[PDB]
Amino acid sequence: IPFTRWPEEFARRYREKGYWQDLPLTDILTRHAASDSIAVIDGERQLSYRELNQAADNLACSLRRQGIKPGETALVQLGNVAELYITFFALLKLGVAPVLALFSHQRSELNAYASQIEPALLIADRQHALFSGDDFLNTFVTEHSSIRVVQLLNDSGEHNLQDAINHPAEDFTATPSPADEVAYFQLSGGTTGTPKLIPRTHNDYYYSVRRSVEICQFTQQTRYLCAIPAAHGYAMSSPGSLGVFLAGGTVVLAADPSATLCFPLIEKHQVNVTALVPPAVSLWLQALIEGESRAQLASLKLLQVGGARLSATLAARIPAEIGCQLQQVFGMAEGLVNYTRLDDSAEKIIHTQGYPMCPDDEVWVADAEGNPLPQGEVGRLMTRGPYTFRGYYKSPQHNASAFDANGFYCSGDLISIDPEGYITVQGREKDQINRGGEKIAAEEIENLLLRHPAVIYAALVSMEDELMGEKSCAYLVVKEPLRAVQVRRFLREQGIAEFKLPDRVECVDSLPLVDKKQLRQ
Ligand SMILES: N#Cc1cccc(C(=O)NS(=O)(=O)OC[C@H]2O[C@@H](n3cnc4c(N)ncnc43)[C@H](O)[C@@H]2O)c1
Repeated sequence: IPFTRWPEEFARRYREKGYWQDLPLTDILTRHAASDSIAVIDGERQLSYRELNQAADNLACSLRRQGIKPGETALVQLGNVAELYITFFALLKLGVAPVLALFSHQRSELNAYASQIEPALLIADRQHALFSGDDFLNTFVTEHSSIRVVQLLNDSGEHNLQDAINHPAEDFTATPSPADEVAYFQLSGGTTGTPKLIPRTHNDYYYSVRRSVEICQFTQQTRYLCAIPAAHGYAMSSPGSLGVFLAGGTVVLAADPSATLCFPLIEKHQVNVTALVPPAVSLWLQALIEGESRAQLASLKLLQVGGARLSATLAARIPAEIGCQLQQVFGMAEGLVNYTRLDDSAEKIIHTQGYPMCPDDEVWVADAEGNPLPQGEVGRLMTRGPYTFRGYYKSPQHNASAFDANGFYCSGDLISIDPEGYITVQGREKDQINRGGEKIAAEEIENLLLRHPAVIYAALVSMEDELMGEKSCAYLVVKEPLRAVQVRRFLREQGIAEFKLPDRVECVDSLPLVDKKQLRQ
């Protein structure tokens, strides 16, 4: 599986400092293989570590019997269900590298992922609108003929994922890829018209999980609510569910971040940490204002907020109105995660996005032509380190743009750094809408819009929104009358996730040639 390696002097240093341990990610689970403490709670279901590891082995073995092999790829689409984790570990034990699509993703996104990775295996959920029947499956499996095996959650037919999980593995031995090779693919936010995949090696991903565990002080006492989409990296690894498993704690799954679902799960299971994006935080606080008892949240000790910038106003209200500590998390799937620390001053927790997890994360701020700027100045985030990738999968053209000559990645973010060394996020250069933490590549949607018979020119831009931070607005130059609902129905036909439909559509008599900077004025 081809990916961009670190230069040999970097690998060598990162091993010498102990960052790269050359253990597979399977070891996060197998170190607890003999434990009957609870690893996952999913509704009424409670899975121990012993059971979780046995389930992954059963699934792996079963897939192996069906002919799936090490070095192959898989496409997986599961939401906040225990079978996400079983599946992730089963594929790791086989040496098969998955993309974990979010439940919300639709035809265009799944098609794009499958086209790039040519998966031998598809795992999905009949609860998803695409997979309740067999029509789409038929089309999908025809247009991506690399697929040999299909397993489905909530199926009772011959493709029942549960039959595999429940089938005791006879004589199974795990064959994870080497630790310095690819374990799985993460998804980028998106800055371009086609999705970009981020190869993650065992060494590099395990380090980001293990170091996050130290910073967040997770142990067997950790009871972690995973309520945002579980397969996103913030939920998975910062420290996320994998950090919880590493530390032997418990992950409580919720279908979404609503107060209605989560206030009860927090009280019931005595959750002590969770992870939110800013709007979820406002909604929780407003739920408390509307009368939910604050006592349902007593057990909560740490709340992480990330994905988009938390305002200081909103941040301050957390210890006050909820009574736990805040941790700001400013991370990206490409690598680099900055944390405020548990012993930081209130000033740093409230006003900054923290600093890098690793002492050898190298972060500098560039001006427009690639030159360093002194501290305090606002500029482009440039970075490299032991868990930051060196290239998107099979994307030479785009890789040429995304990295400088020395291997620094440019995250498309504008930042400034404190005298004390802390990062504040000040704006953005990449052509991307951050809608309450979820990422929308404007060019992707603009390309889809131009496919409309009536649309001559298309621009997608973010607009301030109090709750969501940013909402999306499509500016169109049209041949003919065109209402928002027509655009939205059309896009939905193309098959994209709901969160990517424009919140707002305006037909305009003209647009500048599209010069978005000028449009903002
Ligand atoms: N592995 C991982 C991980 C951990 C926490 C958050 C994220 C994340 O949001 N990743 S992303 O791949 O969906 O996109 C990252 C982009 O989110 C933005 N971001 C993210 N956290 C902030 C922030 N705290 N303030 C302001 N902008 C932010 C920033 O633009 C960054 O480049 C990923």
